[PDB]
Amino acid sequence: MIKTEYNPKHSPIIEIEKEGELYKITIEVGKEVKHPNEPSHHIQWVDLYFEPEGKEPTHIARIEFKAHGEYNNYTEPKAIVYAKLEGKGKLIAISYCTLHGLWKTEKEL
Amino acid sequence: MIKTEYNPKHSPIIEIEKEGELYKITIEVGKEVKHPNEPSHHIQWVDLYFEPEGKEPTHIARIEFKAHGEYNNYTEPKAIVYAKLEGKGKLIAISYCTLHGLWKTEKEL
Amino acid sequence: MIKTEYNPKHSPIIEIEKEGELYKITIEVGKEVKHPNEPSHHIQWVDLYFEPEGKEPTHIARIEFKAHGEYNNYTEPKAIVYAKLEGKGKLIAISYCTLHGLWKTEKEL
Amino acid sequence: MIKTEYNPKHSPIIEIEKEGELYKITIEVGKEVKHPNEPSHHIQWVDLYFEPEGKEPTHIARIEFKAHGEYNNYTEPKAIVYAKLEGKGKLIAISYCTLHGLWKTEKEL
Ligand SMILES: [Fe+3]
Ligand SMILES: [Fe+3]
Ligand SMILES: [Fe+3]
Ligand SMILES: [Fe+3]
Repeated sequence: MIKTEYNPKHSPIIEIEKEGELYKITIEVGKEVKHPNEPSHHIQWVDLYFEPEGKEPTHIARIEFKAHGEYNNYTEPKAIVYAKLEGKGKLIAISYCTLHGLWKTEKEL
Repeated sequence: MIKTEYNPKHSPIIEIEKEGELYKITIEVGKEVKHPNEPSHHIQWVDLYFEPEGKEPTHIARIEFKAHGEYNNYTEPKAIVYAKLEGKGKLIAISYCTLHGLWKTEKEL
Repeated sequence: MIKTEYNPKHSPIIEIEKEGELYKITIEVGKEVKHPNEPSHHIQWVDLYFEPEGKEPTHIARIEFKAHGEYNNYTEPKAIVYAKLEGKGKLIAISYCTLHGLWKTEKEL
Repeated sequence: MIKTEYNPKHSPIIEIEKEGELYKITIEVGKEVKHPNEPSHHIQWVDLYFEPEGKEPTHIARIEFKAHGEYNNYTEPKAIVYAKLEGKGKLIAISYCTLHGLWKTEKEL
């Protein structure tokens, strides 16, 4: 169901920067190879989870990329969110393409 | 229903930076006075629209801030999204607080 | 921004049924005249609020209708949700069409 | 990450009814044993996918249960959605509890 193998067009790449108490978490799908952004083929959303070591995954953010050509407006599948996270663990990003399903990426915090 | 009056704790502040073809759009609620982030009182989400002059508002992004204390994890009400926007108009941010309703901010593009 | 006038194709019609402690709340967009459900033109979501008399609007449900032709699958803009609501007030439904903007309907509880 | 084992409190139970061209799809979490609905412990959302045999999973609906005590209002983790689905396959429901992670249920169409 969820594809874990890396894919330049579909894999949601996670970058982590610690700014004081906040984690600055960048998620981008198609960073190096641009994914199409068309009404019938686009990256629709990304979910961000934090799974602290020894605990359940906690939903951190849900980002919907809503524009795909309406009046020539396009939302690129890239977002920056901010969270206070306690302890060590791994971030989990899940993204959805309207034709090619779901893709997952994990990155150690 | 929607409050348009400015409020330091609840108004979603919009910042715009043009990066190539993309508008880099930062939205933060409680920028100068931090809003509480508690299970029973928090900023839950922000909707971002672009209304080109003379046209209908186009939904650009929907961001849900999902963590509000679960395992001491907190999602800050701040997000950066990226969009291709055609023509002139105004951006519209709508944010929701679980106790004080909905708040709107407009910014000319 | 939000259109309040009734429209057979876009207005989210609210029906309310009381079942014990629960309100069974049906929302349908395009009840009498079906709205197109196409990649470039469809009803994307509906938000349901409850505004008790003299209080702030409380967000009750958010429903995203996600399929609009992918592999000939279509999500109809109709949903039934269930809530316990305290006191008297009105339900408020807001729906979004990817071409014709936002539409609002109110119904007294 | 996703829990597939049956659990009376957390598993999103799927029911399917064919009404003309439409599948009437009911999803309820905590059907036989009620799950807590509290600010710090509640069922937040359910995602519904359709995976036609030999194809990728198509996102059908996303339902957020938004009220968990705000002004004594509670959204129950139960929703009914409607979709036109082509061919045979299986429905996939994924639900999220703010403390006990993600839970999955599949049902043959
Ligand atoms: Fe794709
Ligand atoms: Fe507030
Ligand atoms: Fe329309
Ligand atoms: Fe639980």
